Amino acid sequence: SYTMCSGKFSIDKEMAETQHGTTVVKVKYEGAGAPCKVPIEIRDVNKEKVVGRIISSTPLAENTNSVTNIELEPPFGDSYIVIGVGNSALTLHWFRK
Amino acid sequence: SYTMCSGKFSIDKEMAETQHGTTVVKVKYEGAGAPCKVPIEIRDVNKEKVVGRIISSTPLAENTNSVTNIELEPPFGDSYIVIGVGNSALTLHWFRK
Repeated sequence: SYTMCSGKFSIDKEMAETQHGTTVVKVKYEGAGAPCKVPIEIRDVNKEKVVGRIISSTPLAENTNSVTNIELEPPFGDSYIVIGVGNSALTLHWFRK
Repeated sequence: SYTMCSGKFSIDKEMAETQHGTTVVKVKYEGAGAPCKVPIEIRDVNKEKVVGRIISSTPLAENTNSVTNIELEPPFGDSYIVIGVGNSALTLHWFRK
């Protein structure tokens, strides 16, 4: 249906907590082959994948220069959010008490 | 850790059944940014993501042109293995009697 985006993402709005438990971040897609899927991995303190943690519906870069809203529910402890692929990828961090 | 590849993959040796209950494939990475983790998704007949079926510990492409070996446990029935990102990602069908 869609494959995962090859290209670069930049941060459009800095990650912030919502009124509910949640975290939101906005990214802008700079690459090609859109529409395509935003690659998102959430990892724990060890290097491990955490599933089921993504609130936003199946998240997509519609176009080059489109903007995607990603809402997550980070797990307890330290977590890292990896957006995109390659050297270009953005690696984010969150702490939940 | 390493990020997922961004580059193109080709098929070094097509997927084949094992003596045990698995298949194996070799893919060659023609992209840059290695070392990088081979992006692998296993999907079902409904094209839905199926989890827990990658046998090999997280497959890597060490270098450009490096060849790789992936051992997977395909679901019974029709399944689809998507390797890589973007327009250039390989899509593979397997059928398990």
